[PDB]
Amino acid sequence: METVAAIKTLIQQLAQSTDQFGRAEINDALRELQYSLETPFDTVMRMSLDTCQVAVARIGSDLGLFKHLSQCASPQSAEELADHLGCGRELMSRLLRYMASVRMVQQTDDIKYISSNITQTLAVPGLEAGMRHAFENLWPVLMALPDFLAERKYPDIVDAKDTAFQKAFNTDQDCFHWLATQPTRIANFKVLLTDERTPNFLSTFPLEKELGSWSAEPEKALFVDIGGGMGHACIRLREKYPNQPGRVILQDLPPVLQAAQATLPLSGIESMPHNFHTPQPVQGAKFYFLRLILRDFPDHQALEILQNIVPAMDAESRIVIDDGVPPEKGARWAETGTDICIMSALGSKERTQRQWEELAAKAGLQLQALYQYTWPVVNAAMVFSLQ
Amino acid sequence: METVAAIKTLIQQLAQSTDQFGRAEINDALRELQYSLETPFDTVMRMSLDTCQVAVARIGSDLGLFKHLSQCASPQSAEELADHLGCGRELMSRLLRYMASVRMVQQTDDIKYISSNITQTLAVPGLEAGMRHAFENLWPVLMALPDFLAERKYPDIVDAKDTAFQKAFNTDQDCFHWLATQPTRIANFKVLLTDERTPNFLSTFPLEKELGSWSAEPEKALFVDIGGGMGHACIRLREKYPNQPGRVILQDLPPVLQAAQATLPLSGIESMPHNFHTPQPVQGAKFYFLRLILRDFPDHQALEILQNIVPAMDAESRIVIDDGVPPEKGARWAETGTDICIMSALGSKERTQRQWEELAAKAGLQLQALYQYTWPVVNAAMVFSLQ
Ligand SMILES: Nc1ncnc2c1ncn2[C@@H]1O[C@H](CSCC[C@H](N)C(=O)O)[C@@H](O)[C@H]1O
Ligand SMILES: Nc1ncnc2c1ncn2[C@@H]1O[C@H](CSCC[C@H](N)C(=O)O)[C@@H](O)[C@H]1O
Repeated sequence: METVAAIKTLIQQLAQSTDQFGRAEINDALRELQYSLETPFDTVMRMSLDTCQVAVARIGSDLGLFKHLSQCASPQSAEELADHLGCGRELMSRLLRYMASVRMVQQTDDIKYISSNITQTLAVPGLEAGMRHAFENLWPVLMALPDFLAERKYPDIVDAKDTAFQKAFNTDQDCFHWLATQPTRIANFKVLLTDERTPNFLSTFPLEKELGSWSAEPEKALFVDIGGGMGHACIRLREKYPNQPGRVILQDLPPVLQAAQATLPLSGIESMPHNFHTPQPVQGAKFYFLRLILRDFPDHQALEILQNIVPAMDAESRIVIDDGVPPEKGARWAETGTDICIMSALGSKERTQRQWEELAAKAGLQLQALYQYTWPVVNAAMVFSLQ
Repeated sequence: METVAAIKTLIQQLAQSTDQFGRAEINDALRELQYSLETPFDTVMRMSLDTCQVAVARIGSDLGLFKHLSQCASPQSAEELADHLGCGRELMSRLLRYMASVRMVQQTDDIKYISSNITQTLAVPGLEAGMRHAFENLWPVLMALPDFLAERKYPDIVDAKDTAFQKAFNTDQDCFHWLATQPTRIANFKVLLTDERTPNFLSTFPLEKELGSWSAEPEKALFVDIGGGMGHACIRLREKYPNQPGRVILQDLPPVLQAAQATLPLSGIESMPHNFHTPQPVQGAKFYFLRLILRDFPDHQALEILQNIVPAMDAESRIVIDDGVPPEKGARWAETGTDICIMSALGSKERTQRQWEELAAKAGLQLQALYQYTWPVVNAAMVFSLQ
């Protein structure tokens, strides 16, 4: 139809006219429009069939199809893709036809296949690891959730050792300890840490304003990245503020600190093994940074993590929580869906700004500023001080 | 934003101006636009989180939340819904917040919850049964598909007894025989048959033209509904052509024929137990009707079903296959996703128009006409004759 072509042309022009945050708003609008115009039959057909995307993406990941296709300079038929990757010709054909229908690849007028924007994404190892994480970990969790809540007469999940994860994987350990005994899952989790989300808090964080007259002399610590993974926040800090004095310390576990040495700058950033369930060793640091850490623990354990940092704070010291702050109403699917997943696997929760201040007050902390850096799904850096 | 409000209003006006087929075109365009304007990070987030909808819908079905909410004349807070349904107040709150974000319910400005169009859909027993089927029968099979194809070095699946279904449920039976030994699954499958798809082939089927000078005298059968479920095709046939003489026979298994007696007309439609893997008993009938039947069997078993009907055909007899006919290129997700699901659970396949004629030629049949009645996803009634 000419009308649907006019809609595509029109919405494309509007998307290119705004920024990434305007585009995120448009995508949520297209999603609500789809859900509001589907017939009752289409609704069930949509929920049933969108499950296939994760499973089919995993199949393509196991075959290296997205990586191989991202390096092809010419359209490929189904037969050669099946032969080069070692797959049955008929099986490959049906997979590609499905992928093309959900834009996982692109199909040409002569029934050949090229890469789409989703194909390039699935070839990036950090993002491909996120999709495999969804298939092999959270899917099973999610699938055990409804029968788990029925047997327990629908309780409020508040314990990391009593949630759907235990029934899903037939163990009594929590998700963190159980992961260490699984080598292939640890390997994938390591690749997953190499993906750097963008933008980061430094795009709106007024460092100099929050710094004040704090002095790095003699050799105080400027930035302590507690559970910092590959140290992306540390790296982006030295890049944006290379002249700012003060130590920049990446704290994590020895396994991931060893992996981070490959991509760390030769100087500027210290690697320091630390378990944040234990007292913080660095004293009087300006910023203690927690990005996507406290959302993986229930309120009683997230408080313990904060209670181990408080004894090491000066009056100039600030605890910075970089995490999602969903609104009290009108929350988007990207911040309510994660809330259900971490509840089922970790017994934790997403927290509104109010739930953050209530958790922080129990540690003796007080909110000083809140600097959002994503829209419409809110990721903010919350600056906390003593008193 | 004012911009996203203008898009919603504009597409709503265009949606109400066209028919159901035009709206299906618009929804598919909105989906392609969503997939093409999402950041690489959003793509992974979408596949991860859209999985929750099936799990969350199953939870709401287990609580009767969608049925209860569809009967409320005033907005309900999370606390009152939790108490009436026997659910934890905090657990209910997070569930409603997630449902609201995916339009599974609607949230009000004062944080209360009412029904949406999806809520009414999930309250219809036939559609709720379709969602429960996806959770308990489809989802597991899919979860087992990628590891199944890896162990077998990615073969072409052509056998109903050697697919992901066997690994998913740790049995050696095919899906049909294993289903009979499961009481709760049989009950849900029975409710699933009560949902009537719309429109049906009678919206474009030229009965009088295809009927010709066929005489019902002495007592020939006009319509034989082979595997007809609740007999919806039979009922809509007596309704649209009530004066057309001839017997209208609904054929299925004793379990579902007995369940269909509740909604069958008092007269007009005969119920006849029959197993379509056995020779057809009704002789010289005008139309032998197969709706969504041959889609569930591989080529070797689907042919036997046709080979059992051929011996009962006159020269005037016609076999009518009502099924999906996806195009050779550009197939929509609704007809490629089902192809992957029936491959994984039943070892069968969706068939293009030529693949249908190739299957019918092996039975001695010849395509006479093809009457589409859905767009853009093609469901057609294909009229076959002998020779
Ligand atoms: N007990 C513990 N002590 C210290 N670090 C831990 C820990 N348990 C988990 N972690 C670390 O916490 C990290 C969470 S992933 C978050 C990484 C970083 N905050 C970012 O967003 O870029 C993982 O890298 C993991 O190694
Ligand atoms: N071996 C068999 N013999 C006869 N009917 C069978 C059968 N195996 C399955 N069926 C029936 O075939 C139907 C498939 S779903 C049927 C939907 C219906 N024919 C429609 O037009 O929409 C079920 O009702 C099931 O009971």
